[PDB]
Amino acid sequence: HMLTIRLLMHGKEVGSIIGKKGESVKRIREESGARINISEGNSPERIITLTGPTNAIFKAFAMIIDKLEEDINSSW
DNA sequence: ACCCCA
Repeated sequence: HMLTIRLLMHGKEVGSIIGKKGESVKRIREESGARINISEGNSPERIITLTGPTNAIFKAFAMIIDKLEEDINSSW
């Protein structure tokens, strides 16, 4: 029933997930219940690790993709 | 674009 899932993301996408002052990722952690770790520093690729029961992981993933979708094509 | 918490 508990898993660890790792997402490989570009830095621009991590900016969208984390949000201003971390307000987005703090919301995703609190609402999903997943433990969510994001690798540090402005590297071209970043790793997001989701841990928890599979329903916590699924909700965190849904939130993350919904945030990326809202922010698609938003910076150039 | 957003940079969290460890």
